Amino acid sequence: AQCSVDIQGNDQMQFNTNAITVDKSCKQFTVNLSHPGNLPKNVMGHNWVLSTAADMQGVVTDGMASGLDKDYLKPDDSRVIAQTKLIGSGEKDSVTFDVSKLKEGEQYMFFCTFPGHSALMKGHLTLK
Amino acid sequence: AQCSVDIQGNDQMQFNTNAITVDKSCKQFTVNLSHPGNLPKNVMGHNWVLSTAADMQGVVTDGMASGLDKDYLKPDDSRVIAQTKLIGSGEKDSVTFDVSKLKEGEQYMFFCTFPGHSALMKGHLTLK
Ligand SMILES: [Cu+2]
Ligand SMILES: [Cu+2]
Repeated sequence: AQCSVDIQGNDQMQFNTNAITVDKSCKQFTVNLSHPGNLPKNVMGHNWVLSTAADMQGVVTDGMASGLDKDYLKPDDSRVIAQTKLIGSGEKDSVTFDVSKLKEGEQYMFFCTFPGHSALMKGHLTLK
Repeated sequence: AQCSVDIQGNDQMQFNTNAITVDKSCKQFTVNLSHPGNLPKNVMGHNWVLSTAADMQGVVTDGMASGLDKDYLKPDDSRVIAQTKLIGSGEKDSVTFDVSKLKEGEQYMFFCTFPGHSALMKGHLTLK
């Protein structure tokens, strides 16, 4: 099986995919995020964050108010299933999470929580 | 004479200036906003909005809740000294306001109210 995905967030404020399917046969799933652009974190930072679709907007909004030093995420936010750190040009980061934290039937979203980025940098995740 | 400024908002969520000076010998001041770049206003819209620094955060927050169809600005907002409409790539808008609206002993800020954008898209405007 394939229990991981490789994703890029670039200088044009885009992810290079908008759809991830997590095989039910996986015990854990891994996201490897990279930044092939030239701009630094404080002006084009990207992270990869996972939540219910219903929870995305709250997570995005409290993330902005938490600020850059908190990688634009509410500390210990109950809504966040999994997250990478915030990265800039030429950096990379991975995160692994337990597939047990998901629920067949629920709708999940992945997104970047850098202010304004989720209007473009978002997509759907679902178990297969 | 010079009582105007040309401002851009681009696809990287930046204004091309973060400080605007008004000459006190102007009766009126005009801002010409443009959007170079190719993303449309529903994912990268920009406006130019002016308030006291103390009121910016309330204008921005009420703006997000007003939504896209109201240019992310609360209708009849007494806190707003001047505003453009929300524009996308290839579009333009201008706004003119009375310099008499800028008072003694107040500090003013300009910003975009599209969700998240004011984190980078903000600046100071001063009368001298
Ligand atoms: Cu981002
Ligand atoms: Cu904007």
